[PDB]
Amino acid sequence: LIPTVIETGERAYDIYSRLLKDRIIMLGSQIDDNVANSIVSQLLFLQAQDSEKDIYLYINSPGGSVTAGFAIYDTIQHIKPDVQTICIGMAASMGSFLLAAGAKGKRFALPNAEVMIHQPLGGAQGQATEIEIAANHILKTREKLNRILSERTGQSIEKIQKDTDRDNFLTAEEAKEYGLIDEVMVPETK
Amino acid sequence: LIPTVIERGERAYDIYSRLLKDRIIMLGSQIDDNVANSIVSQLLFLQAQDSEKDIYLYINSPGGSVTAGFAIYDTIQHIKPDVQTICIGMAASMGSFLLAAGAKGKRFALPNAEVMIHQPLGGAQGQATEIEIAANHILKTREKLNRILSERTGQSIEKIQKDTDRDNFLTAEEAKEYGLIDEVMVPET
Amino acid sequence: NLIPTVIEGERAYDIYSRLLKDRIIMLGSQIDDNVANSIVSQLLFLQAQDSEKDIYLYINSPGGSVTAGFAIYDTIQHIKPDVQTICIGMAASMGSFLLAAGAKGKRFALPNAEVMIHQPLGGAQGQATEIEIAANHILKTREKLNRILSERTGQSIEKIQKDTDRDNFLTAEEAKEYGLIDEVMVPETK
Amino acid sequence: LIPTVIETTNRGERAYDIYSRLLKDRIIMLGSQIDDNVANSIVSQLLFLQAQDSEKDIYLYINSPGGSVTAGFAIYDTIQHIKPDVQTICIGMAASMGSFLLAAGAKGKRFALPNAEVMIHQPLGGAQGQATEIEIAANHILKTREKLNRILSERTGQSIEKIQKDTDRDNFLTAEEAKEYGLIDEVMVPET
Amino acid sequence: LIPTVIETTNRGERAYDIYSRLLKDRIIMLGSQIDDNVANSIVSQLLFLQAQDSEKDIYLYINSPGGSVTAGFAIYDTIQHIKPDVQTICIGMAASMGSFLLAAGAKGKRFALPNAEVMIHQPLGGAQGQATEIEIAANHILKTREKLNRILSERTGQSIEKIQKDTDRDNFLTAEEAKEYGLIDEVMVPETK
Amino acid sequence: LIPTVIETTERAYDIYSRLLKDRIIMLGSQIDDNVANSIVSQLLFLQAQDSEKDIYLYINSPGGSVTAGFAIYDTIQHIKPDVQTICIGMAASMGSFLLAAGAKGKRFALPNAEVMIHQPLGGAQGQATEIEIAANHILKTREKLNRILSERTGQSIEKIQKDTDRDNFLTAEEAKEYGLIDEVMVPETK
Amino acid sequence: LIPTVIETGERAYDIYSRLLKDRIIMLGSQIDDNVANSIVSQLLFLQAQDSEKDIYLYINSPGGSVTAGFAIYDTIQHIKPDVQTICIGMAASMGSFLLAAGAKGKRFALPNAEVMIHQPLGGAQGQATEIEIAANHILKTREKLNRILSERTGQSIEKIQKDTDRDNFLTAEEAKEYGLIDEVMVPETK
Amino acid sequence: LIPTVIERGERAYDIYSRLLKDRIIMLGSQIDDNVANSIVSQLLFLQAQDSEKDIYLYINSPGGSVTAGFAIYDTIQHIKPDVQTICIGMAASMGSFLLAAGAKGKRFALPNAEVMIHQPLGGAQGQATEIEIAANHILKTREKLNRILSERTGQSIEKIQKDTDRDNFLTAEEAKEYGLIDEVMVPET
Amino acid sequence: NLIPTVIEGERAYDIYSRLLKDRIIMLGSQIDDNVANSIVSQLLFLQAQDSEKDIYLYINSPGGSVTAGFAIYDTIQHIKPDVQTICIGMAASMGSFLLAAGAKGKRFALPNAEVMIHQPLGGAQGQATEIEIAANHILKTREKLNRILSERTGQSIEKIQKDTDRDNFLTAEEAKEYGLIDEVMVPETK
Ligand SMILES: CCOC[C@H]1CC2=C(CN1Cc1cccc(F)c1)C(=O)N(Cc1ccc(Cl)cc1)C1=NCCN12
Ligand SMILES: CCOC[C@H]1CC2=C(CN1Cc1cccc(F)c1)C(=O)N(Cc1ccc(Cl)cc1)C1=NCCN12
Ligand SMILES: CCOC[C@H]1CC2=C(CN1Cc1cccc(F)c1)C(=O)N(Cc1ccc(Cl)cc1)C1=NCCN12
Ligand SMILES: CCOC[C@H]1CC2=C(CN1Cc1cccc(F)c1)C(=O)N(Cc1ccc(Cl)cc1)C1=NCCN12
Ligand SMILES: CCOC[C@H]1CC2=C(CN1Cc1cccc(F)c1)C(=O)N(Cc1ccc(Cl)cc1)C1=NCCN12
Ligand SMILES: CCOC[C@H]1CC2=C(CN1Cc1cccc(F)c1)C(=O)N(Cc1ccc(Cl)cc1)C1=NCCN12
Ligand SMILES: CCOC[C@H]1CC2=C(CN1Cc1cccc(F)c1)C(=O)N(Cc1ccc(Cl)cc1)C1=NCCN12
Ligand SMILES: CCOC[C@H]1CC2=C(CN1Cc1cccc(F)c1)C(=O)N(Cc1ccc(Cl)cc1)C1=NCCN12
Repeated sequence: LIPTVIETGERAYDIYSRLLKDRIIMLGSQIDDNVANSIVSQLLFLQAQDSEKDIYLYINSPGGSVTAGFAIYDTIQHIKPDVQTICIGMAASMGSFLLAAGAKGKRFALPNAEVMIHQPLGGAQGQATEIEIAANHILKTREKLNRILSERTGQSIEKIQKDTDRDNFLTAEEAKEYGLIDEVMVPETK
Repeated sequence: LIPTVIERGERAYDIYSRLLKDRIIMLGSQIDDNVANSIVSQLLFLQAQDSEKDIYLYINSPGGSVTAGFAIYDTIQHIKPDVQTICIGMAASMGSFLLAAGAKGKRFALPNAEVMIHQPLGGAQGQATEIEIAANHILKTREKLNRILSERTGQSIEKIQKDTDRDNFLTAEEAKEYGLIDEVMVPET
Repeated sequence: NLIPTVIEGERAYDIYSRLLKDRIIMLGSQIDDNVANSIVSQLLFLQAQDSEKDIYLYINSPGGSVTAGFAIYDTIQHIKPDVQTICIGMAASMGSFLLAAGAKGKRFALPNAEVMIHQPLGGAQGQATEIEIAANHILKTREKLNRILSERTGQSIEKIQKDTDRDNFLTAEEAKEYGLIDEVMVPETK
Repeated sequence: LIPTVIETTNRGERAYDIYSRLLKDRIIMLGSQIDDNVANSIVSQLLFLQAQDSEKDIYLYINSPGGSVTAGFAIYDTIQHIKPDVQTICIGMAASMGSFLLAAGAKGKRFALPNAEVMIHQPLGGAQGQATEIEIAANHILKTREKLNRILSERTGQSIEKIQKDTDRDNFLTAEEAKEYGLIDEVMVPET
Repeated sequence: LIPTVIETTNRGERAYDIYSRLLKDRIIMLGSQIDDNVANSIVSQLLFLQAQDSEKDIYLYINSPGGSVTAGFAIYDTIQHIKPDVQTICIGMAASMGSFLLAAGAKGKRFALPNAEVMIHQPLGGAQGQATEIEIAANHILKTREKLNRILSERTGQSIEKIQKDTDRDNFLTAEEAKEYGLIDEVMVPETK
Repeated sequence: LIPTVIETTERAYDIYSRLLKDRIIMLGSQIDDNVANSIVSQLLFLQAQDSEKDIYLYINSPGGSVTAGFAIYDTIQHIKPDVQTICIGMAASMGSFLLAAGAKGKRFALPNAEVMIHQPLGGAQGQATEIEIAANHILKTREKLNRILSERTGQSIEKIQKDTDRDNFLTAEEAKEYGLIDEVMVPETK
Repeated sequence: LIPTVIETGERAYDIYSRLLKDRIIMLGSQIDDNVANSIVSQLLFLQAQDSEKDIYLYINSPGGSVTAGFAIYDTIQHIKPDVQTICIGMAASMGSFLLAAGAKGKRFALPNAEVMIHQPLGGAQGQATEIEIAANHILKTREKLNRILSERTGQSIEKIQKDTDRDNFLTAEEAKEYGLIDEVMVPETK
Repeated sequence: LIPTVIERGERAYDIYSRLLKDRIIMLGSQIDDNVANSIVSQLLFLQAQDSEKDIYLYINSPGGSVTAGFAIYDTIQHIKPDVQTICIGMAASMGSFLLAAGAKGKRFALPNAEVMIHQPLGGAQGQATEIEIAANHILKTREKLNRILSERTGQSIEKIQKDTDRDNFLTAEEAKEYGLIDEVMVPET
Repeated sequence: NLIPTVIEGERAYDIYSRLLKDRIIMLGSQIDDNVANSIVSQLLFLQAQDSEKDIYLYINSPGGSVTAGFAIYDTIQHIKPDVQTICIGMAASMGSFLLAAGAKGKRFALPNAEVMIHQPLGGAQGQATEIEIAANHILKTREKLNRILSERTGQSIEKIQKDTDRDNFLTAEEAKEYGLIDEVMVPETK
């Protein structure tokens, strides 16, 4: 149950609204349209409060809708502030795509976090012409995902295509070697 | 239930076994593997009884599996006897494909029978590459069906593709003009 | 149901197979492809036994599939023997259509039988153009039915269209006055 | 469930199920809810028995809660059409269209066992849709009741007015009461 | 849960739910399937914003698969009725009445993010019952498509014949393709990010 | 889902409570008893605040219960203020009945709005006399609705009966021509 | 419905028992244990009637259980008679594996028949040790299937592994080029 | 329902927000992503309030998702304050993994609390190669968990593997001897 | 349920929160982890308010999870304040165990309350060794419960084992005679 937080009671908020106060956005669920619209609004709200201060996007999500993921992706690239990303626990599907889309040099993963990449999933039923339409669409969607992943990791599109043909699980250090993140966040002091 | 008929001498058969004794095969249900396997067996059995007498295929079917329909189609083309076809009631999907596959000049429809043609149906769920494999296969299947329909009707492949893009209902008279059947069977005496 | 068995020589038959020996065919259920295919076969079998003796079609049926009914209809008109019809209990939908398809002068109903006429039922779900295709098809079907009903009853096509717009229940006497049957079969005893 | 009876005959061992054995003695069992399948089978048996002998009586055993009105009329009209007298007897219970067919037997040959029950009521139905569709259904079911009440009046001797009151609600009658009403001619007293 | 935003100002701390904060900047979120409830809320928001200021632009964010055609026309007719220009932007996806409403924004102020997708198609429906009932439903859904195609032709500049052919089946367009087609006026590009 | 509006000069309202402050009532759902009871209460509250200022009824509804619709209709006719009506999106069944019940000259429709008229729907299960009771009640209700519709539109009762036998869809312009509305509201400026 | 066949009635059998009389076995369903046990018994019965006469195995099946398929495979290889195979309509999964296991030179397909090859499918749920057990088992099963397929087609195991990684659909002529069958059965005369 | 507590001055909190005011975090349910995200946020919020005061993590949980458990585990190791842990009632699966992850010398269990350890669970359905990918991943995950448990308890990897092969129930006293906790909290005054 | 609200100064609280102000905790439902965690928190909160004043635990509960009950049990024995217990209505399973866990001399029941004791319930489905593990665990659990019950009632462990073999219903007076409570709380009025 979402706990209520008391600052210094004096002032009270739910935990996630208190995070937003520090310019932290929680992407901690499956990505559907509602989740994306919320995150888009939060990003635009933070830019309006300060168009130069970094924003922090916490990712612990199995992914979800590709179009919903691109709503968030395009909003990240449109705003002025750097958006840092960190994988907490797990990032798969569009979750890991967004992790890789954080400001260059500010993409992180905790030491035991897991990153998964794969090709998109879909579906089609009906006449042959309708199956062809869905196939052409999902294949075009895969090409768009692979091109951007190639641009943000430094790997070739051919390697991205090969490495996502099947479910591919990466450790935090492996995600750094791959170019999906920049640093494995080490503990501060203790 | 399936009635029993007596008769020549006093013999009792179920009505459909009696039909087979006159070299008539009833394709009167949705086409699945079990239906196709039975019809293939009946066709081969009739050819073994007499390799020169015509065979008669009665079609009142909404169609079904494409591969099951081709099992029947290939057996018709393989055996020596002519296989006559007649649409009674309705012939759709592979049912109308098999109606058009009868012996040239021996494909019929009763006056108020209906013929429907359309493109094949299918599905696909999974990774983008699995969707592509499923789409490529169903498109090849549609192309295979359309080529034969072009040969059997005399229409161009372009017209077959356009006319099967959506559900197309044809009257018996329209089916003859289209080339799916040769004659509308008219009431005798 | 528990269909009783009758014994006669040396022949035991279920009650319905015994009927066929007298050239009587029972149309006593909803009309589907299975029922139509069996009745078409029975009609052809009876003609092969004797191409001149009348056949008798008993009808106690709510109707059913239009194409299944036409399989029977066309087989009736194709074969040489006269096919008499009689409504027992109720004839609705394609059941009353087939009742009216008997050899003229040999269509009957029992005094308390009911006949119902009405327009065909159908459905359509999908794109606008798919709905239009299904509508044009079921309208063409209704015209085909009304055309034939007009020929076999003597009513104008416009009258048939009007009387079948809604469910229309007819007594045996009214079915005769309407032209659906030729005579109400009355008891020749008390 | 249904036992088989075997009898040494002229042409050798012959086997019947108990219900087919009853039919060989011109006994027809109406012992279930009346649907189209039950009515069509009973219509076929009545015509078969008349073809075997057009003057010998037929015996219709009734233990049924009733059912479809049109199915019941298929049996009713077949009874009135054939030449042989059709006797009726209620065993256990005859309700709805069951008691209608019980009263439809040959005059003087309508019976009920001493503890059998007879029930009469008005027809049941349903209707869902536009107002004009409900009107069509209401007119039809009301016509059906008038038809049923008229024949019941002819079969029992009671006026149409009394039939309307006595069938407005479920009305249970004893065997003696049924005889009294005219639905049956005599209550069958124990054979010796 | 819809998060709450705190605005530290020259007087202190103010709290709104995130969407009420969007409305304060004259931004309306069309981010779900379009049913009657969604349309009635958006119609109310458009009328409220015009009452607050009849000349400031309004911004309609669209990430929606579409839905009811009559619900979408409630929104369309309110956009055209009010005085302020209504800008539209496709975020993520605009399909069915979603892409129709995207094309209905003020001319020159219809946008899409670079990776957003636009889909156009013909309306969907159903019908079950008597033949004359099927005919009525078919006539109605076909008239609705003529209406949609007529307005879509006016908003895009394409002919009604081309729109009919291009919506016969599901048609997916990229942002640039939506601009070339005339459904949007500009692909909103990132300034250096 | 329902947004809250912040209005300068310290009040926060849900959007529908804000509409009521402008004497606007939203009939935007299927009409059941709860919907009617709330709308009746709103109408009485607005009259108590001001007995001469117009009230505005927004209609985007598929209709619903006839008695619930008449609860709204009778309250409209009872109160002193004029009740203007406008069809936005769609008005069918009791929805279109209430649209035509607005103050004469103040019944509107947006240009692309749809109006649907039809006869009432119902059901009946049981004894023959019970179905007769249900049928008599539905026909009475139809007459009532038709008679009022005739008075509100100027069309004869015979034409209303014919035009509502089946589902009848009308454009905004067709609704004006029929007399169900007075004006097609055209664009401010535009 | 399985029809009854009358020879010269005189003698009557169901259609499939009449086929068996000609040493024809129908593999026309999904392969489960019951189907395999039946076919094993039929093969042994035919060998007992004549240990030198060819046997004919008709295949129109989507496949099924791998162990059930190997029951049939091993019985084919154990008996003395040649077992001819023919793809009728479709053969996939173990169906196509059995098609390829027919006597060399007597493996056929009708011209429009389809052959599909793929890797085996399975499942596992539970502790990590149990998932490992199922994985090792299904991988071993794939190696056994690929080795035999390599022996009966002439292709290398590496090529079989590559070509079955995904669903692979072959035409009759393609199946012959691949080595899964020997001849495409052409029509005899007409 | 969650009770409301009053109190110092007159202040009202729900009982769990009152716990957080004393730097106590309740891990009292099955561990899914939503639970982990909330606990990660509470840990970071407490560190922002005071980076030197201990934090107290109450555990009464059957466990749940392994990745969600590691989200909590990594946040505990990342922040500066010591995070104390105590098992109340029961700690199983990732719940017992997190109990063992507390600050050295500050991992507790009430006397009648239960600790269970076992290997991770999962599933897999599809082609042989998909089953292999799923098995390889869950085996790597089990190896990752076992390595940390070895470091946190002092037991060898061999013993951890044997002791988690099947469901293993431990008493509080047994959990201390095993090295999963440091002390059994005994009743005071 | 509709929990009423009481008002008092200036404080409005639901009836259960008002109870806590008097150091009364309500254990009035089946015992699950959620209920246990809340009661543990309440106990610690009350001790933090005053480590010397008695706490009062009302019990009207069918029991539930054994581990959840022990969370409460151990918290009761850990804190300094005495915890009084009283059975209201019924205390069964872990509910009667916790009733017996109150401070000696301060365990009560209302005159017509019922107490039930019995052995724990559990399950086990799978391999022989898995069933043995679950059996040994639930037997160890029963010994732990019987050991403590023996200490707090004064009965031998063997007597407890015998009396809990089956469901055992006790009156308030019998619960006192058994040692589960210390006194039957009688009315100090009429
Ligand atoms: C309808 C066309 O217009 C689009 C434009 C309008 C607009 C934007 C950004 N849009 C582009 C866009 C949209 C979605 C994602 C994205 F990456 C860019 C914006 O960022 N703000 C400032 C703000 C936002 C949220 C709050 Cl809560 C407070 C302040 C703004 N204020 C008035 C209009 N407007
Ligand atoms: C590898 C198997 O290829 C076998 C070939 C063998 C064969 C055929 C035809 N098969 C080819 C085939 C198969 C399917 C469809 C098709 F178009 C051609 C055949 O027709 N008969 C005669 C017969 C059949 C059924 C009965 Cl009931 C009685 C007699 C026959 N008797 C022994 C072997 N054999
Ligand atoms: C596919 C070509 O079909 C032509 C023709 C073949 C045929 C017919 C009738 N077909 C036309 C037809 C079909 C359906 C309905 C209809 F109104 C007319 C027929 O009636 N008989 C006699 C018979 C039939 C059933 C039995 Cl049980 C016993 C004897 C017959 N014997 C060999 C071929 N043949
Ligand atoms: C289609 C219109 O005409 C039907 C008519 C013809 C006929 C009758 C009586 N039908 C009238 C009828 C039908 C239904 C109910 C009813 F009350 C009367 C009949 O009774 N038999 C003798 C018989 C019947 C069943 C067997 Cl099992 C054996 C012998 C007969 N044999 C050939 C034609 N025919
Ligand atoms: C019933 C017939 O008339 C309706 C008319 C009346 C009206 C309108 C506009 N309606 C037309 C309309 C309706 C729906 C959509 C559309 F495109 C135009 C309006 O915009 N306002 C101002 C306002 C609105 C919302 C808020 Cl929250 C605050 C202020 C207003 N105030 C009193 C009446 N009225
Ligand atoms: C239990 C161990 O023994 C096995 C052996 C016994 C046996 C066989 C073959 N088994 C080997 C086997 C079994 C399954 C498949 C397979 F490839 C080989 C056999 O083929 N026949 C002849 C026969 C068979 C079926 C009929 Cl219907 C009539 C005659 C036989 N007769 C007695 C024992 N026996
Ligand atoms: C790419 C994002 O990496 C962000 C980094 C930023 C950050 C952290 C820690 N993140 C790393 C991280 C994330 C998840 C777990 C974990 F172990 C460490 C932080 O702890 N605080 C203080 C704070 C937090 C919650 C509240 Cl309620 C109030 C204050 C903070 N304030 C602004 C940015 N920021
Ligand atoms: C993980 C280490 O746990 C040790 C200790 C921490 C602690 C306790 C009790 N723990 C032990 C414990 C836990 C569960 C049950 C139990 F019987 C004893 C405590 O009682 N209080 C005071 C308090 C609590 C709740 C509120 Cl609402 C207000 C005040 C406290 N304040 C800071 C740390 N701490």
